Amino acid sequence: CGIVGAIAQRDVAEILLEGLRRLEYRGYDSAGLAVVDAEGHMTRLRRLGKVQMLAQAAEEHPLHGGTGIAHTRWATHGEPSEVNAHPHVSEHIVVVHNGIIENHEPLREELKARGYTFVSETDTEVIAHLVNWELKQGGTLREAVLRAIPQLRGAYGTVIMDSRHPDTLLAARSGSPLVIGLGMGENFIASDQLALLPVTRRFIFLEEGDIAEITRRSVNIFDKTGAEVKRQDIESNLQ
Amino acid sequence: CGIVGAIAQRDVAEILLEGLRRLEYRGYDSAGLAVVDAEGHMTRLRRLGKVQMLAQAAEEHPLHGGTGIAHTRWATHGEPSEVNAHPHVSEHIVVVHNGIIENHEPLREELKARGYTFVSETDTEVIAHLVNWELKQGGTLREAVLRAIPQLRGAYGTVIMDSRHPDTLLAARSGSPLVIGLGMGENFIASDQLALLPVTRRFIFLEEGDIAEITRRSVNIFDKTGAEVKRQDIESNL
Ligand SMILES: N[C@@H](CCC(=O)NO)C(=O)O
Ligand SMILES: N[C@@H](CCC(=O)NO)C(=O)O
Ligand code: NA
Ligand code: NA
Repeated sequence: CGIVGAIAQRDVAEILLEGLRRLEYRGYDSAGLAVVDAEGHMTRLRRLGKVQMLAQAAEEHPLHGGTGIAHTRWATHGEPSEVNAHPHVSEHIVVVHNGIIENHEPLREELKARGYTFVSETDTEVIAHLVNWELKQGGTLREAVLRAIPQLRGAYGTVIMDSRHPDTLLAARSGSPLVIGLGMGENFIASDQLALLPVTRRFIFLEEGDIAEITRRSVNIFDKTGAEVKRQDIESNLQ
Repeated sequence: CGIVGAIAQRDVAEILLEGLRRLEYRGYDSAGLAVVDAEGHMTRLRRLGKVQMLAQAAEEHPLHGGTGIAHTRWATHGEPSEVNAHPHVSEHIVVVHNGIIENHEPLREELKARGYTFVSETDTEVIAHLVNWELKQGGTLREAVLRAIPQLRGAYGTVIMDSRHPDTLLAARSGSPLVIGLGMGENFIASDQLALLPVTRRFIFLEEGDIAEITRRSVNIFDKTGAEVKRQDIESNL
């Protein structure tokens, strides 16, 4: 339901939690976040329940790290439970996802043959394992995600990270909104500009089919053929 | 002329440089910045000339540190020169200043008599040595500033840091504008909100006579008798 992600020099957990607070009004059954520090140490915290519960859990875990993604979930596939909450993982691959992967069944079956254990009942978990799978075939996270995305069917928005290389976030808009917020030496992404207003007012709205590679210093957006596309940033007048 | 300051977890040099760029339209002859990392290592860079010259020098010096102050100067006391540019230092005390300290002469002699060496011809440098002096007498940087400000006469604003304790900036508004920018786990200060728009839109204007102690997580504002005052934060997108 709500996605927020950030890639910064400063710790981003508090920014992710504030963004999720801003996305609650939409409604949801659970929420989670994962942050990775510069050494690739990932901390993931999820809760069945409200962001406030997640925030209270985070208070006893000071999550350090400048790369992170967070999500509030309105369950479609798999009952609300902590196991099914996002972020989902596949070793170092961590994903948050809005929407539905229509063809999750056949995909889940392939990945099971490839030796992947599904721990959740979500369609989402297929994204994580599949990117893990593609990445094993060689190349950067961007290249792996360019191969993964066309295999996915449905109306979805996803942000992916590799905890081993916390310097890049990949995001793909494919039926669900995502917008990039531009910072000074940091960048953010959310499913709604409203989440990011406390830290930036300058946005790039991704378009349908866009895949964005986001680092602290650059945003590069591509279509599914790997062609670079140019998207304009705009200043938001909202408060 | 322009002051920008920041206290953050992330490196702030680029934010300071961009704030100075946003203050150039006012005019100036020199500019400088100082940043301190968590271990109290201070890097100070100043240039006679344009902010671009400073930004170019900074690119060969990548300045690390989450606490910093920066300034564009329009010379009033002491000709434009790198020596007279701010920030000025007195060992670990680092200062930027807008305005004029009208009683700088009596204070300079007083601090010379007290053993300080003035390297610059500015009135500004007296602030740095005066705070350093008061701090020697004991107490926190806020307490020292509280004692120092009443000794100064003039229309001025200043932001002060102690590289030994990079977790706090002190600012005093005494006839020249200063505004605090509120961030998330970081805070900023500038002589003009225009400087800070890239990083925040929420501001607290300091009022005349206010002394603010700013950390990454809190802003505490006091008057000269040391009473805590409450100032309202405003959202302001220009
Ligand atoms: N299908 C995924 C995501 C549902 C969601 O939150 N959409 O906004 C799930 O059930 O977890
Ligand atoms: N009097 C100080 C600061 C002058 C000023 O405000 N310039 O804009 C000096 O001469 O350095
Ligand atoms: Na789609
Ligand atoms: Na004054």
